[PDB]
Amino acid sequence: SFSGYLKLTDNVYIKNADIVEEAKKVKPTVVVNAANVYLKHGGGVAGALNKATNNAMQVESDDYIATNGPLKVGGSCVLSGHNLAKHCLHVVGPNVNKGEDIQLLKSAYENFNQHEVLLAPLLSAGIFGADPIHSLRVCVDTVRTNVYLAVFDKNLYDKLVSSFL
Repeated sequence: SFSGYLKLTDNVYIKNADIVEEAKKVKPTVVVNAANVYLKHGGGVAGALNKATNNAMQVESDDYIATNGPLKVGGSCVLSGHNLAKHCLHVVGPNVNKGEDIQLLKSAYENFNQHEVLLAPLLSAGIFGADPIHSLRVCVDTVRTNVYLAVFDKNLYDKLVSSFL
């Protein structure tokens, strides 16, 4: 199971790790993807998770979008976890670089409450443009289920832990 995590709260854990490497090691029930409404896994966590599945996640996502249309910002969908997890919960946090409403970050994290345990990135952080310190704050104030956060960037991991209230 999950190892080397620092406990932030009763249910939120954090580790400086590559989420793809964590997923291959643990093979959790749910790995969260930092998705966009079109499930186009181009960069950041999405591009990295997709590449680890040999593009199977993108082929599956294209079929999902053809059948159901795009997701909403703040929404999610459960698809296969392929070689990384039992399932992948594709969650759409607001992308500030696309002018999306940062207020939707709480709705995005609420999707985690439908799963007892998850391996996840900080939503809307990285290329999504939001402040990761604010994303961690929304995470601990919204998620009630067991969330194991993987933070790729070492300097950011240290800043998140050191500034955690």
